[PDB]
Amino acid sequence: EKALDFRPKLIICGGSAYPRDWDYKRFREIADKCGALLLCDMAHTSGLVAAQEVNSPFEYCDIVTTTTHKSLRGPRAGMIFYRKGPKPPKGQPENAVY
Amino acid sequence: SNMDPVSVWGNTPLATVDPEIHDLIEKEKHRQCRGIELIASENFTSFAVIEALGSALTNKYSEGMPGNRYYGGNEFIDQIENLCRSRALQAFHLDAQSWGVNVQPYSGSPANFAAYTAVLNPHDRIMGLDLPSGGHLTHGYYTSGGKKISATSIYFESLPYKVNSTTGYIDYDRLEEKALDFRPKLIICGGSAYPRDWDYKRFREIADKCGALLLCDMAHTSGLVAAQEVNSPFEYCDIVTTTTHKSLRGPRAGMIFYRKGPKPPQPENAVYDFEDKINFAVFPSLQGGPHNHQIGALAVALKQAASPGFKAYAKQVKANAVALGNYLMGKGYSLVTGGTENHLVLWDLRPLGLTGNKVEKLCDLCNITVNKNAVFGDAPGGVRIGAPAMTSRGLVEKDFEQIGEFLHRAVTLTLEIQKEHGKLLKDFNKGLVNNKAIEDLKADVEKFSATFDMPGFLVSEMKYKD
Amino acid sequence: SNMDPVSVWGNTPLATVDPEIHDLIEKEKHRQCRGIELIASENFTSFAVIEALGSALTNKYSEGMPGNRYYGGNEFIDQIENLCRSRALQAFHLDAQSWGVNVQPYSGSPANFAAYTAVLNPHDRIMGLDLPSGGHLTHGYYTSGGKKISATSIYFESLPYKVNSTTGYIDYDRLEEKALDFRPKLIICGGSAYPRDWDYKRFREIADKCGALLLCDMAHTSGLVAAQEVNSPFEYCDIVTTTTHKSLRGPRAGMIFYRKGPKPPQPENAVYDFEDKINFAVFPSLQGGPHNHQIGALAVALKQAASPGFKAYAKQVKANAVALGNYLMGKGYSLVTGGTENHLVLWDLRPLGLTGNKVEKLCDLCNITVNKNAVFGDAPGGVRIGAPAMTSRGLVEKDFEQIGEFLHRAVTLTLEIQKEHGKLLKDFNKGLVNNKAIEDLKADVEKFSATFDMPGFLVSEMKYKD
Amino acid sequence: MDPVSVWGNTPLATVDPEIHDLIEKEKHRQCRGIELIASENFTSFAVIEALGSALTNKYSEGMPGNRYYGGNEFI
Ligand SMILES: Cc1ncc(COP(=O)(O)O)c(CNCC(=O)O)c1O
Ligand SMILES: Cc1ncc(COP(=O)(O)O)c(CNCC(=O)O)c1O
Repeated sequence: EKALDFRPKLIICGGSAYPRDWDYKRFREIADKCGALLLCDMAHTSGLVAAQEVNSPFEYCDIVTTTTHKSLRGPRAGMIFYRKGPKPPKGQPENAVY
Repeated sequence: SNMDPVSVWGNTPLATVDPEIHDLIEKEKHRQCRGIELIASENFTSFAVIEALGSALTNKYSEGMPGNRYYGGNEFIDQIENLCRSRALQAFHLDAQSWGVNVQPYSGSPANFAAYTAVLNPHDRIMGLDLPSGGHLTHGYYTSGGKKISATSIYFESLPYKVNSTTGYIDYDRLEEKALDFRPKLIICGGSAYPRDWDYKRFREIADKCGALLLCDMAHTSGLVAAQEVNSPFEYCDIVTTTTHKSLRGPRAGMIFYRKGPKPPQPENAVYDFEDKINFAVFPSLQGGPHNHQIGALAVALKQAASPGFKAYAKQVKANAVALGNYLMGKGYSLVTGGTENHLVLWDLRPLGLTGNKVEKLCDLCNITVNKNAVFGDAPGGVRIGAPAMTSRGLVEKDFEQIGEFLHRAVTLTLEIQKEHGKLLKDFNKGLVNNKAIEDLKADVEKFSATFDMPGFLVSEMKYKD
Repeated sequence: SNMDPVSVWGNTPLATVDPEIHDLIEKEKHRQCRGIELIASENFTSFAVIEALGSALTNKYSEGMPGNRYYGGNEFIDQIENLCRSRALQAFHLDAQSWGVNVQPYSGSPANFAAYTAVLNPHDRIMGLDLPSGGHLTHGYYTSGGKKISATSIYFESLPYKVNSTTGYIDYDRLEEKALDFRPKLIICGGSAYPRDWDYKRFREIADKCGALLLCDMAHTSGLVAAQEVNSPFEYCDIVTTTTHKSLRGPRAGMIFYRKGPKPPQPENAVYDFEDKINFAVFPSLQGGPHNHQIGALAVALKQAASPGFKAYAKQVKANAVALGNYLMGKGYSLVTGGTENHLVLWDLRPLGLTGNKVEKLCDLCNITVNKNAVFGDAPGGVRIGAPAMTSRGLVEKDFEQIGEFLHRAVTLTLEIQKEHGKLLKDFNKGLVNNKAIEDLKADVEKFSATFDMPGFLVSEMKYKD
Repeated sequence: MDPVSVWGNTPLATVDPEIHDLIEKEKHRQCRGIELIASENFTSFAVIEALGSALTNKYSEGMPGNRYYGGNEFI
């Protein structure tokens, strides 16, 4: 409801103190309905994501950002993952690419 | 090789200088007294207003405020503007120690945008009534696709609030919740197709809780406000904007009212700082020279609005809208909120399976002018209908019931044409060509309208009398 | 308890409805024909324009474009607007396949701001002529202290360009250098106190080199442009805005011209995309309903401007400005650029040790209306003087030399009063009370002005004939 | 759901033309004939207005002051 009212260009999912997994499919559904990009900040659960122990944001998000020093157990740094190549089928022109 | 003499180019009447524009105006004068004018933002103003509007006042440049002008020749312009300002305050029963007014806005949309410029920075947050809920373009409008339509939404960050989906009244609780989330610097109240009064007290409570300025755009009901026939926004709002041509029955112009003096209990004995910001926003920020013929005509309209006849006019407008609304409901038509507390009715046509487009088109052909209008959760689904213009021609309740019957016939015809030719506009249009029933209704409308008086010009002197 | 009858409130003349505003207008009509009106942005328009301005056209709401309106009743409004648009194109000798025009702007400042809204995003960069170099507020203005005054500088990022400090002409080379540094999306040309013609060809070269749109605001000289008496901005500019009340001699209104069709050699057969953006910026982005009485009056003014008499008027305006300028220089007065190529002269008073404030004040008291005006490297140091208004009353070169002599007497008096009472305004004012010489000059001015004809009303019918 | 006014505030003549017609015919029978039934009378319009009124919407079991539930201030 707030997304359809506010019309964000970008919806962020992921958090710092949320003890449950995320329904990225529903986030994708909401983002598609309102016309937004969808970004996951998986900083906290990046290690669990890499180990395939929580839902993967990559299946539904356009961009995935993370730190490297929390559950990923690396140095202090950041990474930005982004989709490349042809866009999946969507009022979208054929041959559309990321 | 020589200039035309002043008498040839400058003193000759319009009928001779420009027969083609003179003819077109006479045709428009005839259209105005031979149809039923139900556009809720229209009115028929007085001859005295039109005489001041069309006067030498158009020749004078006078940038600035009276007493603080950028150049001279303003001895009389200053008195006319000072008179307009003082009559504005009197017509709305305002103490000059508590309220000031700027009467230079060219129209209502410039008035609103100058108010925003005065008290907001670019990209500051604003909320106003959503357009499908009865709000106005200048209160903010962007599409589902994110296209920013209103300049309000281009230069500020707007978020609409809506009516309650069950009742059609403002949803005050959802507005409070949204204002606390969004944190607007400015909340706008008033609208263009809302048929109920406003709880300005509750708007002030929401604005105080979230830290917002509160502005009312009373353009549509300004005449009812001046006559004290609806709630007064001045009791609770920091700023009040308005047009002057709708229910106020004046020229096309705008005004900005603003509070002065002590603020309610912030530092002690803190005072409002609107006056200088608002005057400066109008000039030199946004406008150039005032349109002094509009200001003089507006001063006339504000004198007329302060009269006992105008108080009776405003009562009659309300009574006419109610009488028309009740007539339509009696025929099984659906009104938004099931009635009206002001000058308009909002007629939801979706229960009939009709669009606003078809009903507006069909009785435009019968000389009945309404406007298709969005309705909640909408190809507009309704039509908006106003009483101010026909009330100004002298009509009363039973005349507005006859207007109800003409509308009942028109929508009956619309249903028949849609049933026989189809719902696509291309197909629906087939039923509009050489339709005896349309011609019949148009003839009935024109005979009805011709019986009434007409302000602003003499029907006895007009070129097209047939 | 009853409404006033339509004849009482709605058909009674202004003289009876509002004697106080009627009296003030008659006094302003008298001031207009008993003084010397040298405000360069003023004119005296025709009775035919005033009759259309003051007409039933004020009653019609018509949001949208003709043929694409939001509601009905617009059969005749559409023809009047379509006629206005076509006459606008004809008066400026424009091919309709290459140029379109929007005639709804309320005034020149709304016209400019709508043009910016059409083609720029918020905070896009703009350059226009600096105010002390003769530019206009709407072209951008912020103070030394950084305060953003113009709405152009509030909502966009403006940077001024200046005249050459030696010659007073536009410094085209420094503008090119600045445009390449600042990289504006929009460069504005035209101004309000620049006394020379514009090299639009060079502006197009600078705009092409830096990638900018090019817009001319021809408000002041529009009438000279239509008469082909100055360079045409249309040869080189993407967009042309204007007011219609200054040298064009029309109502107070604005217009936006824009290119259509193929662009000059970018993709092949690429075309201009201004029309839809400009129409949409005017409505629904910024304005509400058009002021249809202004549009009809403007259509009249555009017919009059297309006449051989108007071409002769525009020549005479130029000849009158030159004759006045030459008279003043002969008395040892300093003009900016040492002359004029258009309708105004800019008189630099600093060599005399005088301010614009004193000279404007003193001959306002003698019924001579000028405006103090900033001059390069400035308490404005000069006065601006225009020929359009008095030329419209029929004056020719030797009448403008008499006007020169009245100004020579006024500035002589100003010097004497400043010498005898002092330079501080408080002290200078002491010499303005019961000054026989001022009274004498005022009497001479009034006898001079009373001999000339007056457009727009009949001096034979006015209330104050003495 | 219909809009309230469409079903709830429209007149009998259009909601139910057959019943409206039958009542109109019975009103006509009542004043074109000689009604000599000793147990019949013609009551007043004032009585009929109170009879067809919002009072029909109120349940008020029990007695004034001694009711089974609330809302009976005016009943
Ligand atoms: C060049 C120019 N452009 C636009 C405007 C604005 O016109 P409006 O007042 O209609 O908004 C002016 C007014 N200039 C007034 C003067 O120079 O005296 C102007 O000089
Ligand atoms: C509430 C409101 N505010 C401002 C305006 C703008 O007025 P101008 O056209 O003078 O700019 C309108 C116009 N509303 C037109 C209508 O509802 O039909 C309005 O309805």
